[PDB]
Amino acid sequence: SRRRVVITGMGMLSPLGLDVPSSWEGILAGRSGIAPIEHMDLSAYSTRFGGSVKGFNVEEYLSAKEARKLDLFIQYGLAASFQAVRDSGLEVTDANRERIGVSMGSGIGGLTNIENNCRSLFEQGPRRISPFFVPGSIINMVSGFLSIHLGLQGPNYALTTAQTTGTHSIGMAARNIAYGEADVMVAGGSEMAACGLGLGGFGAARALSTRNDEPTRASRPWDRDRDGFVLSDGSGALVLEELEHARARGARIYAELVGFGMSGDAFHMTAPPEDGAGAARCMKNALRDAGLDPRQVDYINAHGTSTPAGDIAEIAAVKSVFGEHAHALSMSSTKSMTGHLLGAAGAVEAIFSVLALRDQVAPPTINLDNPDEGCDLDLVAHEAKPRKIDVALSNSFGFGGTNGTLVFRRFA
Amino acid sequence: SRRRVVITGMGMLSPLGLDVPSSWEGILAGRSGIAPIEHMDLSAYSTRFGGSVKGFNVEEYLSAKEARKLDLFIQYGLAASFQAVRDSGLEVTDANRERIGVSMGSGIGGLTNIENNCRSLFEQGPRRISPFFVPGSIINMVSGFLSIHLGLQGPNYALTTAQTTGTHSIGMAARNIAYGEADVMVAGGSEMAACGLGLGGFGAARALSTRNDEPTRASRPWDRDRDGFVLSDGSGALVLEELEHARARGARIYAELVGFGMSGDAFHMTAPPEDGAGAARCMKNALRDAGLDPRQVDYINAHGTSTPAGDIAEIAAVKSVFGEHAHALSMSSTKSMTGHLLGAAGAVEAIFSVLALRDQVAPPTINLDNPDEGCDLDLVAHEAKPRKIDVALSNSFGFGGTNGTLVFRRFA
Ligand SMILES: CN(C)c1ccc(CNn2cnnc2)cc1
Repeated sequence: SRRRVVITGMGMLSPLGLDVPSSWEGILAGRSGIAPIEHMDLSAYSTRFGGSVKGFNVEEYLSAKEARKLDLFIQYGLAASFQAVRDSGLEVTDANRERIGVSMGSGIGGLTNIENNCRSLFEQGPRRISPFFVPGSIINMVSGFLSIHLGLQGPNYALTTAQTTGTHSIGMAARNIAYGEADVMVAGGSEMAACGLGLGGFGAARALSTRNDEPTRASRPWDRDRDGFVLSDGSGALVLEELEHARARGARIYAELVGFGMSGDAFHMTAPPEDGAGAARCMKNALRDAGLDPRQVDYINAHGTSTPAGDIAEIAAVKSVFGEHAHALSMSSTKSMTGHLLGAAGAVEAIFSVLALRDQVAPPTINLDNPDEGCDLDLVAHEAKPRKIDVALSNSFGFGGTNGTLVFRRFA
Repeated sequence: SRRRVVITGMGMLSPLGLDVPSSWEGILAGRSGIAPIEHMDLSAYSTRFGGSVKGFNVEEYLSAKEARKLDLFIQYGLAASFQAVRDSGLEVTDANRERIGVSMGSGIGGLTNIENNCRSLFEQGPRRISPFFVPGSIINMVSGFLSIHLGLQGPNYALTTAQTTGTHSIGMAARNIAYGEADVMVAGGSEMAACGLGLGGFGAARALSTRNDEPTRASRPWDRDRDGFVLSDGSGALVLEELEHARARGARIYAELVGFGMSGDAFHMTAPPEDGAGAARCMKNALRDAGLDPRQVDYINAHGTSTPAGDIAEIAAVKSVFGEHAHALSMSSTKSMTGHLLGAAGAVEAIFSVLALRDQVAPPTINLDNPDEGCDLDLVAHEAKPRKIDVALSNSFGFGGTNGTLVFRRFA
């Protein structure tokens, strides 16, 4: 019968910092991690800025010899995973290694590496493709390499659900534990899609903000002057652990994961429906899964991408799910500061939701100068709002109409 | 407790045929789908052959215009899925669409699209990248496009566990139904990595057979003269259904899915351990999940890739798990005929395991001319073997040390 799941460790790389506390400091201070991209020449691109990880040192975690073989999305996923495991205080032993697994996902995976090897193939032939092209680029290799380095022999897999990946990865990992398939899971996601094909491909869809001359103001969820999402890189990992297993080893418990919802819109390849019907179905699934009255919800970490249709669909969904209580909860988009980490978005935003519970503060939606028509909820405009938070919800919505909702609450 | 899950619909594209019955007819006749790859300059490559899908007509499924937006791996996944749903006879309605979901995965995803868009980018800059590059290349778009086309509102996701994808996709979809999150799931995988990058990438790791003079003899699992796997394309999809749901509408039930195991080797990025310890834990997990004794297993669809180390690890794992019953069961690699469909391997092999149960016959391992040292099990060399099969296992062991096992049982 279904066991309870708590969060005992967290790890992160974001545009705001090389760990959780540094990133959260930036979140509570309203700081933007968005800047013109320095790592390649984007003068021919319509978008030339994004949320880069600044000053990442892979040699805090791995040999440079092993790092050279791995796409940045794998290096980022391993860094966040290592941080989460260390933060948990868990010791991997012969007695528990079969009960500890990993589900770290990505939306796009090793596009930089695949692009670079495509370059080698086209210009020089197949004999110049890296021997490590496959294991250094495919999405399941965060889970694979983490298992090899720490000796995790539990369920080992990866999700890829576009911008929903980090949320689904955490929810499904919690089900593994809830249903007895594992006692511990390291779960989350990682992304580094800031290569020619990434920026070019989202550019070709006219999905990205083109505010090149004021990049810190580009990400403006629910603002009337928003013009698309900001592309961002990084990773989030959580250690999920069965409650009695956590109690039995004296673990520090940050919060309890009480609810997980999924739904499909079945509407459009890329566009969300204006009424947010699939997001509403997903949130209602999560709240019923958590055994909650919707009025218990205090804080929502929105998907809040800064797209015209996505932002307004989320307002419509929250009003539909929460009715008059929609005016009492606080909802913010931390993508206003971090930009959109795609497959890692749900992983870092799950961490932000847990820290909202720990610190009793709703992070701001920065850049919300002029809320759009019908965007009249408490969206925590400009500045962090200290408040009572017993229940926090984190939403993600992605291409294919794929929705995820996580429900966290304080643990006593 | 837990609901029972049965298979009510199957769909496939393989190197043996454009549907299940054509493919299965090839399998039972010991036919090879392996041939030199056409309409592709493989001059500079060490491997020039594989398992292609022959004569696929996407306009049976999609308009030309909608097909132009999608990588071949997505087309293949959608074709298998549509076939599976048609085969099931299921009627999607407003009363049941929230209970029907999708989990179709891929190991490598849209290499062909990435290749062609790299060519645009490198030759003409980013403004010539297709607007549909991202949604037409990402792995979750088989689930996405299927959910949109058929109006499926249930759990919508995609696994990516390299060569284990199809097995994990089916197993996790079965968990959704068993634990009441859905009544129907479409599950499986698809792959089209026969581009320069796939043949080049695996070739750079010298993972592929280089038997260019005799492509149909290349895939020879457990044969002393094997020299690595054969790269193959296609897709498998199953309709998984809660038993009472299937009986209420008078569905034809092929077989019951009674067990699912997962494990991690935590050993090496690409090679399994010599003793197959992780594959043994995974099979034991799957049998425990099914409440079955190893002695009850009749037929194993091996991973059987024709790699020196992988083939021998599976022999060791089966001797360890099955002890005095290890010789009584039959174990065969259908990869001897199909080649290795990577993320779709476990999907087509689950279908072959179900058909082994329907027709009471172990498919052959062709090309098994000289068993290697210690390969003395009943490997069904050369020709199909009619026999009693109540319980059939299907195993997948992929990069990252990720393992999956499915347990199917005859249904009456
Ligand atoms: C591998 N080949 C030969 C290749 C690589 C990059 C470029 C374009 N960017 N570049 C970098 N260094 N010079 C130009 C052109 C050809």
